[PDB]
Order: sequence, then structure tokens, then C-alpha cells
Amino acid sequence: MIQRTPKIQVYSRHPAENGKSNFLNCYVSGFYPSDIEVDLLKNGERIEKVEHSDLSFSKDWSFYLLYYTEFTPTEKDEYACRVNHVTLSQPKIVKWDR
Repeated sequence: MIQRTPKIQVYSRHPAENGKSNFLNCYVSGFYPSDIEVDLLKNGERIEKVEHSDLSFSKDWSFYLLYYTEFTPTEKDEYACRVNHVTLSQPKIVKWDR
């Protein structure tokens, strides 16, 4: 089948400041086909408030879209992008760094 393994990148809009509302961002790109599943994990858990760009597609990048959610950071918390895609054996988990 025609296929392209997604690039995943996780990050926030504005750099980290531990009591101020920010957004958490998972940018998934370069994938084909375009059946994809992306979840943001707040401490191995499943932020049920999560939105995404419309899904776009370019002759060069192929398929790409962004998932974000609002989130006042902390030293405790750890945040992650789970991505599943046909190209990937098991789902990839990408942890929000800084």
C-alpha cells in the first residue's frame, strides 16, 4: 500500500511558565495514508478536551494536522502525545519536553 510514516512533534504555544494557561500541541505530519489517531496524555491519561486543526494535505508533506489543548503546566505533571498509524507497529508515545 502507498504509505508514509508520520513525523510527531509535541510543544506548547508559549514557552513554559508554571501557573499560566498555555496550550499543548501535537503536530503530526508527513503521514499516509491518513487514517491516524492522536491522543494527548495528561499523566497516562486521556484529555477529553482536545481539538485539532482541519486535516490538510500537500503534494510534498502529504497529510498533516495539529492537536491542541489548554493546560497550566507544573513540575509534577507530564504530558504526552500518543499517535497511532498503520505505518507504526505499536502506537508512538511522545512526551512533552521543554
